[PDB]
Amino acid sequence: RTLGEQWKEKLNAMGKEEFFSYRKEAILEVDRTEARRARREKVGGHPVSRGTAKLRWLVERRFVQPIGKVVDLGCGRGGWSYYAATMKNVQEVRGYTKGGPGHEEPMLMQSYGWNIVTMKSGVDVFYKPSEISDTLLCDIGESSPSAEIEEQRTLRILEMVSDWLSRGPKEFCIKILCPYMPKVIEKLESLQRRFGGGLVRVPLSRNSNHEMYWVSGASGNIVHAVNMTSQVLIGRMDKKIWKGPKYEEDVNLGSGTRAVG
Ligand SMILES: Nc1ncnc2c1ncn2[C@@H]1O[C@H](CSCC[C@H](N)C(=O)O)[C@@H](O)[C@H]1O
Ligand SMILES: [Cl-]
Ligand SMILES: [Cl-]
Ligand SMILES: [Cl-]
Repeated sequence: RTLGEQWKEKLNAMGKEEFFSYRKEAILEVDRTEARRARREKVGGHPVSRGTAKLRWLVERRFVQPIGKVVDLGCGRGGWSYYAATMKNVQEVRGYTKGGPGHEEPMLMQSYGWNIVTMKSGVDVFYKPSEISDTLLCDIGESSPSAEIEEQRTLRILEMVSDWLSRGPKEFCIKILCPYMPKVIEKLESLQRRFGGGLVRVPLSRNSNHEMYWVSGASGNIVHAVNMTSQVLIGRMDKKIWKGPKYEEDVNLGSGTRAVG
């Protein structure tokens, strides 16, 4: 089996306290306390989720550069959608998410560029015909203790996103739930040859998942990138002393309506 599969099994065998220490070991973490305390209480620029910080991390390093019409698949509360709205060359943001019981509904915010954001709930993207976009974002992937179940879920997401990518967005950022399973690596290699990009591990991701982002501004060997992530994750297991996370300031999303080019 792959190193990721080994990681997965060891993760599944962990105790409660061990698991909770491990998931944040040596990760980058946003101080969400201030943002999430404003949940029960929209112009303060506080992001709706920790997802915003992940997208900033990628954009800040030019792994993706949102432009024109942005489509955000599985937008949830809208962390990525509202971040995209603050990008210089973005003109429109369209978010889709399933919502309903047990799932996130879009949160209407008045952060900067809110006037160009529309998010629609009650949309299962596996039945949604594709549309033209300039930037395609997708953050879909339900975790499972089974790598085989995650593999199938990941292949289904990849089949679905291929339709959107064939519409010509040059900028994209797609969550790969289970990048380490053989069938997923195979599909990624064909899609990389077809659409470009590469896989990046965002250090804000918890050690409890192996998610990697397929992004347009990356390049290089997928197998190697996945393997190095597996080894780093396994390397953080069973430490003698837990050092904990490293903290960074949350994203500032500003306020009010925006002009677009
Ligand atoms: N088949 C499907 N169709 C539409 N949305 C789905 C879906 N399966 C899962 N989702 C949604 O996809 C979301 C992924 S989490 C999205 C986080 C977002 N990037 C942010 O920054 O806030 C979840 O809210 C989940 O409800
Ligand atoms: Cl899924
Ligand atoms: Cl702000
Ligand atoms: Cl403006």
